[PDB]
Amino acid sequence: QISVRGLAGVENVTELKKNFNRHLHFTLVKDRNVATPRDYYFALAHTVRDHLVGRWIRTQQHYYEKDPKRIYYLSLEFYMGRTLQNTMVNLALENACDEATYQLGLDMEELEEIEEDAGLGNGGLGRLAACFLDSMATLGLAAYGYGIRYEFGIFNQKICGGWQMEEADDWLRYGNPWEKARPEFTLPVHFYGRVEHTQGAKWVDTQVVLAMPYDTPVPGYRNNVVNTMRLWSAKAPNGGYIQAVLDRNLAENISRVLYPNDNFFEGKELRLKQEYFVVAATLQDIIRRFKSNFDAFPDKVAIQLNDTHPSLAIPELMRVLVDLERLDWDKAWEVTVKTCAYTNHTVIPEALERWPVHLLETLLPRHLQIIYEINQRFLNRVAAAFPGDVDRLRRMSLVEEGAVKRINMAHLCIAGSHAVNGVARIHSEILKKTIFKDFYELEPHKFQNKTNGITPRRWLVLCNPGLAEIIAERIGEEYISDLDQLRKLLSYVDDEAFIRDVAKVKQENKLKFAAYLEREYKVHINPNSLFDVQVKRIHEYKRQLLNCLHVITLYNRIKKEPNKFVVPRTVMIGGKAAPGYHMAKMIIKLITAIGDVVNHDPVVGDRLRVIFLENYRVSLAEKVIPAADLSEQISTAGTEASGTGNMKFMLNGALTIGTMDGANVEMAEEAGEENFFIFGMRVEDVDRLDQRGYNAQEYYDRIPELRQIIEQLSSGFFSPKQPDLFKDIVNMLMHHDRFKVFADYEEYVKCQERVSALYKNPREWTRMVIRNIATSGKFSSDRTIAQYAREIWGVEPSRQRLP
Amino acid sequence: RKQISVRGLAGVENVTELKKNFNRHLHFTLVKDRNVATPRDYYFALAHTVRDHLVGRWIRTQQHYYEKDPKRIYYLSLEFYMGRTLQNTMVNLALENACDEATYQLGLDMEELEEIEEDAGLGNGGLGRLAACFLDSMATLGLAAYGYGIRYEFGIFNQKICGGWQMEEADDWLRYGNPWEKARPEFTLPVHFYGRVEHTGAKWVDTQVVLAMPYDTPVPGYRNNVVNTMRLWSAKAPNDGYIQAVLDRNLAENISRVLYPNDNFFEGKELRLKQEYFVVAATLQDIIRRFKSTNFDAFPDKVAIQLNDTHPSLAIPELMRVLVDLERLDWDKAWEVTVKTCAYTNHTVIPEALERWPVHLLETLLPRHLQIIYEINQRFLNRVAAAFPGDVDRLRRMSLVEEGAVKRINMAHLCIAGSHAVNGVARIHSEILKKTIFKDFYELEPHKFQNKTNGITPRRWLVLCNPGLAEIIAERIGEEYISDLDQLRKLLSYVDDEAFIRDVAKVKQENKLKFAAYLEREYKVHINPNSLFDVQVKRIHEYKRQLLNCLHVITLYNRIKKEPNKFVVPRTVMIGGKAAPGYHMAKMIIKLITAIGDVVNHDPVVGDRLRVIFLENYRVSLAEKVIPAADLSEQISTAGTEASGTGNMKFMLNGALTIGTMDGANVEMAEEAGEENFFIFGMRVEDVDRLDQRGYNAQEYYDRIPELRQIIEQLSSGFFSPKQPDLFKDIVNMLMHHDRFKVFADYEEYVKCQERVSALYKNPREWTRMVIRNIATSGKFSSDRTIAQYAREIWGVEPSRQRLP
Ligand SMILES: NC(=O)CN1C(=O)[C@@H](NC(=O)C2=CC3=C[C@H](Cl)SC3=N2)Cc2ccccc21
Ligand SMILES: NC(=O)CN1C(=O)[C@@H](NC(=O)C2=CC3=C[C@H](Cl)SC3=N2)Cc2ccccc21
Ligand SMILES: *Cc1c(COP(=O)(O)O)cnc(C)c1O
Ligand SMILES: *Cc1c(COP(=O)(O)O)cnc(C)c1O
Repeated sequence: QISVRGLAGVENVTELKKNFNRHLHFTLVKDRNVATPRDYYFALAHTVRDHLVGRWIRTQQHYYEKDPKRIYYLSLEFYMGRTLQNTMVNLALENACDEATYQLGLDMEELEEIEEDAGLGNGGLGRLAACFLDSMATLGLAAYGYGIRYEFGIFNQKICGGWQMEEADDWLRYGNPWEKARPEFTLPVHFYGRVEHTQGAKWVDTQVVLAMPYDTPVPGYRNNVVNTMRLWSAKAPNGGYIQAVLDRNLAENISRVLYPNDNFFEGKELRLKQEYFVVAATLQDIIRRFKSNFDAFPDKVAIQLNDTHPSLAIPELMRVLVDLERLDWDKAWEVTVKTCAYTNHTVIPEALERWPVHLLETLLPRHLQIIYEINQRFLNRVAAAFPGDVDRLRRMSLVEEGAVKRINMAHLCIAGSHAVNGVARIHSEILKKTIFKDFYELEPHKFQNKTNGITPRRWLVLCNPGLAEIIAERIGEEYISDLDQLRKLLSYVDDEAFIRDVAKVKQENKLKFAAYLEREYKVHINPNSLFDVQVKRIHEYKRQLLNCLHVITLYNRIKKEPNKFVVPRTVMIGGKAAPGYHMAKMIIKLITAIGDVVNHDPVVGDRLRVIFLENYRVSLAEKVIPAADLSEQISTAGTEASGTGNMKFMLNGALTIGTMDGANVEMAEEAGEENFFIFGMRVEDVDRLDQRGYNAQEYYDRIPELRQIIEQLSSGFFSPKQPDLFKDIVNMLMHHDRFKVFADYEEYVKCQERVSALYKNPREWTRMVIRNIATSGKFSSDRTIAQYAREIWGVEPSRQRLP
Repeated sequence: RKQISVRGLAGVENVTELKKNFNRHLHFTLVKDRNVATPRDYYFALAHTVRDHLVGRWIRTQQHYYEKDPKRIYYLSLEFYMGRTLQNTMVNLALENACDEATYQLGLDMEELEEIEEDAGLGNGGLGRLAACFLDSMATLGLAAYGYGIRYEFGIFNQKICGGWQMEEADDWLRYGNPWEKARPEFTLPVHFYGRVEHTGAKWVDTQVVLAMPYDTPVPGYRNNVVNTMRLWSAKAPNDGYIQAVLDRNLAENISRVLYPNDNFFEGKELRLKQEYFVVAATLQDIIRRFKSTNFDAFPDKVAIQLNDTHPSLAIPELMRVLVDLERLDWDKAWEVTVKTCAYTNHTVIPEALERWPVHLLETLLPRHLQIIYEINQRFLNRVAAAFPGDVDRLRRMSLVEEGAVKRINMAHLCIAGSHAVNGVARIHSEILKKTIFKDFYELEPHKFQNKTNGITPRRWLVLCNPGLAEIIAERIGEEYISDLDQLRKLLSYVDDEAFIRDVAKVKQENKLKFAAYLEREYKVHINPNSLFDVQVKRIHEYKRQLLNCLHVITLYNRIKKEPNKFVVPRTVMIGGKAAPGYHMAKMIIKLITAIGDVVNHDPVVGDRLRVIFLENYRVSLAEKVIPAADLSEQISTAGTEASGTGNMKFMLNGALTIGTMDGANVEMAEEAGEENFFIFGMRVEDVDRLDQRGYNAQEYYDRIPELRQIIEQLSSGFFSPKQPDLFKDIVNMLMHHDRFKVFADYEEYVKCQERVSALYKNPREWTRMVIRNIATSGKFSSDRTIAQYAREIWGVEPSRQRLP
């Protein structure tokens, strides 16, 4: 019962027990005779949830009266993970529930493993939305997350014979205690139809899909604040009879499943429908809440667009103000731009949403007309500021010409937003300098940086309570909602006990993850090895492939000199591949196949293990990240906007090996470059290399160890039953590699040698770790959010506790 | 008020605790307060408050069964027409007055709250309401009984009347979340479909799997502390491009999507067949699971499977399949267990009702079951052959296999062969089964054939829907009659009692004002409450003859027009019921009713003397409102078409006199009451099949009955559809030439009989005394008496109304 999980006071513990028993009986209709482990999880979940209620009501009532500006974070994704521990942490209930359950004869962490992940996003962008909700409640902001209640979230990944298999993430199977259906605020959303023009346009003859809101509570850190995440579910409105009833399914498919498209644009109509569906229901809801004139609307409303996915909020808001509220165009436009702000999360051109004009015409005719009008007026502005610059107009247009004419939704976002932010300092500079150069020159004021962050509740206190406690023993608990106070730990770098303690905590965390693997997959790793972890979505740009070349280097090095001591490593790679990304699925197969060889070679044994961590998701991040020694963050310079997994490893006691890319650059600046394992090409070096043309063959012909690996790849060493299985990886690396894996091979491998050298010295490893944890405070999402609040949304955060 | 004796004790301590928990639920369960709670939130808070009182009894009851290990009764039905649960739960736990006082003190009218609840309309009509009455009675009689069926997402369609026509809306009854169900996800089971048969014995492989997830609804008995279970299965795709595959989960899940609105009409849809196997497979796995908590010799001593019609007939081949292929019993042994476990209830004699699945469809969907059926059939027919040697035509007739262009399996024959007992649902029905419909089977196995006359629960169909009637009865004879309905016989000694006569007429009148306030409030339909309420509510079929009621209504109109100054007993004629969505004829009949109303209700000469009104969306909750308001119960099916009926019994119990034919359970109602107390007209069974032998000619009646000939000419000419004058050409043609149900044959006697109805209505003392003579003898038609018979005569269990601790 560590101090940071609070007090287990006698009375409180007794009332919790009574209440657990009450819910098990009345809510779950069980007694001890026939209660399932799931029943006990649900009994605890309800007990804890009861403690949210009064605060939820009191919070929402207090906003209605204080009438503060309201913040609407609009996102296609909210990667929330589990809720039970988080609620307990934020309500200071953890120790008192852990003791209630003990006394009832139960292991509460066993009960916590029963909870399904709320996996309603893909990775970085969606988890960022989740951390943001957390931080906004902690900083007392009148904030709402708005999104889709997908029936199926990010697919569960199963590894079968070394390959990714996808299964439906049926996360709602048993019922969700942490949502509250609000069918009373159900709203109609419109599709197809056509437009008539007269004292204005009227969108008629539409098909209707109902949007039914489900509310989830979002508790702040011990401040008695509970904000709301509102997620919309699709409902049909109210051959022959039977087929008609079954065809209700088609409309309800809109909220069925999360598109597992991570930083890649697919152009599916059903995707477009999802985007409009969230956008229309949400805006109606915002407008209903504002009327409780529209001059004051941007004074009472901020809409933040998480990437371009909710971009139709710009034309939807215009459509509502102009056709329904009957405002004049320019006043409606003025209101829209002051309301709306856009976050860009990637520079990768294949990520960019470019909707076919034909498709928008059919589904959202009135919106397509508004987009053209917006385009017309915006380009008139470009023409006036830069007269006769024809190619600029072409480049900046919301309309892209071609065989298939498209709308570029990023450009629409820029046009319709008073602020455009990137998500780390270098990424935001890249936008001004390159990607959005033209827009920046027209409207330099628009462009901002907001470096990403993570919540220190889920990402420290919850997942690594032991680290949290040894920090709190030295500096108290204030840091948990004011993470810059972590700097105080720098005064402890020569403290013998703190050094011992930091290493003991990592050891216990490593032991813990080892038992997890042993228990759930019958997979044993040795906890007396350096845990080398690369967890994140499988993409070429993230270069799991560069990591693979490293592992094979380590293996071939052992085979060359088998009697030479090497620092034993357990190299763990984890993450999901998009179901239509051939090359990414081939990378998963490669990792397991190296695994198949390295793990069964008797000359290696325990000196090196290579394991693919199945089903990487938020709850698994919570387990592996506190156990990591080395955080792999090796994207090609310029390709990773920010990254947030990087911040998580820093906060939790791993040292980072990485490029100067995304937020890695800021992490290294906070900790000191001396305390970081920076390697490889900078953005300038990649550009110089693109100016001369990248020739992977040059690296192959002069780097002996790289040539050996590639010939093992092509020849069948890592696939003896199917010797040509990796011909596509080899061909891509040698002739079509957008991300220049070979260009960073040498420096990466050398820098890995330094990591190992440092690990042979446990005291200096630990001191360096302390210098990293100590400087991670900047990567709190409370800092990120305060910045958004003060520089974009025009509100002031407060951590002041509610009555 | 209101707070009457039969509704129990509103105790101070109980009322204060109920109000506390209501407010707790409003806050913690519903996340509301008084400022913003909706009238629906208030329904939900009450529903949770009441539901809580079921839990101790439910856990205790099911634990009692596990310890005592009684024979378990599994009532298998594709339908359970349960209606609403909140009032029935309160009635059965003696909580109504306490909750009405609690909600009263909270500033809430409890009746207004009840009216928020959706019907659970998981049935069509008689068959499905019968299953619901039976679950009620089985819990009141302390049987260890489970009803097993499908949780359809969409029950029986909600009917809207638009332009005088039926329109069908999805019955999205789970919209706001169902508090009277408990998901039982640990008991999820896999059901297999398609695949093929392999041989090592036999083995069914390469199947597509659909998960069956159980939802349990509590079934409280009448003040005995017993709470039984209705377990309903929901379809769930298993968890093994990508986007289309996730969406294609919809296909499997469609199995539990929607109740087939076919009322006595076999349509032969593969989707229907999947529903039938879905329930059967999950249920049977569950039964076997619970039994093993393996010697199957005792299996029939611990399990009864009652088949509500043939819809769950696959229960026979499935039990064989599990016992032979999975449990490796030998075939003869498995058969003896099956037969001894199963019993079959037939609900109608109409040939189009009958399920005959094509062999091609069973082959593909259920290949092992078709083999097991052909093997079942072979040994049945070897027995038939050994009993009646040389009778080749009798082999053809009794075969499970029907020959033809399209080869089919007769599921009724399957049911007879595989059941130790086969029953009809009213005396005259069970005899028509032995003497004709299943004549050959009755000759082979006379021991098998029984009667079980239908019943209705007097909880929902008296105490719930007509508390005033239950109260004036209780004042005279006490409250024991609620679960021992034959005690209503004591009221016969009150047929001359002036205060009882007065009281019965007072309750009827009060129920009439009530129902007229309902039409005024919910629609804007005006009806005169000092008119005779003439009510025909039931599913719309040619065989019920809403059309013969129609000819009578027009006769009355035309009688008034001929003699406008002649007094006539004022009437509000009400017809209600749903048409099957592709039955063109039943839809046309609904339209004709509204059109007759459009003329009659608008003719200034008529006004309040005769109104013709179509009751929209007839369903269990409407029946509870209108049946207590009825003065005359129309039960006019053609002789030998209506197996039993149960609405008939409802009207009898609630104080309506009955005009009907000597068909189904009408025969027994007139015999319990005395036929002098019963408005009987028309052809008997003899007279129908007598008339089928000589050939029925409807033109012969028309040529001789001038008032009938004026009606038909109003129809054809367009008097009742001046805008579309030939709108009703189809109905005239059918009546003139293609009437299977002999509408003109009974018209003369029906109209005459109706004159006796009116003549008696003009004598309210004697109207009322006849009513008393009817309520007093309604006892036989309690489903308590029905279930007692099923238990002793079929299941081998003794019922008990002893109270559980
Ligand atoms: N919301 C509805 O419209 C009505 N309703 C419920 O609210 C449902 N309560 C919840 O879901 C629920 C209460 C909560 C407190 C939280 Cl802090 S989170 C959360 N969720 C119970 C229920 C049971 C059966 C039918 C309906 C309902
Ligand atoms: N479905 C489960 O296994 C767990 N679970 C529930 O069963 C749900 N209680 C009921 O449905 C429920 C309790 C009842 C008493 C009755 Cl007498 S009837 C009835 N029904 C509360 C809940 C809330 C949120 C998530 C899950 C759940
Ligand atoms: C934080 C996180 C991410 C993002 O990690 P990156 O390394 O920045 O790509 C993706 N998935 C999960 C489950 C995470 O927790
Ligand atoms: C009782 C009942 C029936 C059966 O009525 P019959 O007249 O016997 O066909 C049909 N529907 C409902 C709603 C009923 O309650």
